[PDB]
Amino acid sequence: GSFVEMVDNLRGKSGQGYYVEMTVGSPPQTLNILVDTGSSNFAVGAAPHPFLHRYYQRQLSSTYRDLRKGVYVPYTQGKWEGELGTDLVSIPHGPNVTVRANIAAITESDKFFINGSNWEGILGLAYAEIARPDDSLEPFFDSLVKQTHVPNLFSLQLCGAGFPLNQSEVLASVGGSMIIGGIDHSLYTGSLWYTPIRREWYYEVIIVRVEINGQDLKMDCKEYNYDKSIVDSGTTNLRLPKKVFEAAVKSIKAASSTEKFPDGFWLGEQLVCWQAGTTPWNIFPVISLYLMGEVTNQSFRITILPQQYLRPVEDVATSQDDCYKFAISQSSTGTVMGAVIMEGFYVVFDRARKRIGFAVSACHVHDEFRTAAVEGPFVTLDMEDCGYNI
Ligand SMILES: CN1C(=N)N[C@](CCC2CCCCC2)(CC2CCCCC2)C1=O
Repeated sequence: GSFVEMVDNLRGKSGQGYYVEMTVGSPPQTLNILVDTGSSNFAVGAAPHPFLHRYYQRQLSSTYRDLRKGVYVPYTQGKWEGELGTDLVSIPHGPNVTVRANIAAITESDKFFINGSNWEGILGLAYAEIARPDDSLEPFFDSLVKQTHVPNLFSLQLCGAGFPLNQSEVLASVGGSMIIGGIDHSLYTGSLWYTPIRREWYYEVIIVRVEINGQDLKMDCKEYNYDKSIVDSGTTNLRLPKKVFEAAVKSIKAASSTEKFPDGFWLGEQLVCWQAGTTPWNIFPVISLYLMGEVTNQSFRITILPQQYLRPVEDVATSQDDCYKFAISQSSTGTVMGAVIMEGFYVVFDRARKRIGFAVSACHVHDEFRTAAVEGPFVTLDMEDCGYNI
C-alpha cells in the first residue's frame, strides 16, 4: 500500500453516504463532504440549516471569489440551490496540494442534508457534461488535475460494517478509503479487471450478462443498460431497470424460497429480522454482473453476496436481533451500481485510460463459505449491442 496518507480517510455508511474531510477558504474551513461519483458539482452548505452544525462562511475567506451566478439543481428525491464562486480547496488526508475550485454555496435545499450523516456538502466526481448549470463549470477533479501533478485517476474502497453502527460508532469507525491519484494495493485481493467507460458524463458502463446463483437471467442484454448503467457512490442501492428488477426479484425469491418474506421487504421498504447471529445467508443467492472487458469479445464478472445486498439496519426496537433491508430496487433511469454494490469491491476510476476497474475488496463482508469475486475472462459476443441508444 503506497498511499498510506489517504488510506482510511472515509467515514459513513451506505444509507447516509460516505464522506471525506475537506477544507475550503483562507484560513481553511473544515467540512465533511459526501463522495458522489454520480454528480459533478462541488456544493457545500453555506447558510444555517437544522441538520448542519457547521457551514461554509464566504465572508470569512480572503480567497473567496464571487461568480455572480446562481445554480438550481432539482433531482429525483429533492433539490439544492446556491450561489457560484471559487475558493482554495484542500483534502487534509489526500494529496498535499491546494487548488482553486468552483464551489456552489448552498443557500436553499429540500431533502438534501440528512440528519446525522455528519456531512455538510457533496463532491461530484463525474464529468463536466452533467455539471450544473452547464458543462462550463469545471468539476473539482478536473481542476485538481489541471492545476497539479496529480494523476487523472482516483479509487474508492467503501467499507460496509456488516452490522448497524449507532451514532457514536459511525463517527469513530473507518468507512473506507478514497485514494486520489492512484491505486493502493493493500485495499484489494486478487486481480483488477477493467470495463470501458462508455461515455464521459456519468461513469457509464455496459453490463452484458446477469446471473443469480449462476442461473442466467437470460434477458436481452440491452435491457440491463436501459437507458444507461452507471457506478454511483451517491446512491445506496443496486437499482435495476423495471423489467430487470422484476426478473431479478423473481429469481432471488425462488432461490431463497425456503423462507417467505413479505412484499414490503422485496419493495425495499420494510426490514426483516433474525435472532442474533442466525441470519440465513446461505439461503440467499449470489448475484453476478458481467461487464464488457477491454479486449474484443471478452467480459469479466463481479459477484456480490447477500452480505452486500442486504443492508444492516437497526431494529425499531433496538433489540438484539440482526435486521436488514433489501437493497435492490427498481429504476426508470437505468441501472445504478450504488454503494451497497461498491462495498464489495475496490473500484478504480481510471479517467486517464477511460476505464473502471474492479477487484475484491479487502473490507467486503462475507462468511466462511462464500466471498465476493471478480473473475475473468469470458468469451462474450456482440457486447456493443448491449448498450442503449435513445
Ligand atoms: C442519485 N444522486 C446522486 N448520486 N447525486 C445526486 C444528484 C445527481 C445529479 C446528476 C446530474 C444532474 C443533476 C443531479 C444528489 C444527491 C446525492 C446524495 C445526497 C442527496 C443528494 C442524486 O440525486
